Amino acid sequence: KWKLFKKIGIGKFLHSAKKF
Repeated sequence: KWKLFKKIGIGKFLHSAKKF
């Protein structure tokens, strides 16, 4: 239960936001 849960798959997630 830490702030890492908000980055378990979001940091590299926004990387796809570039194709959109």
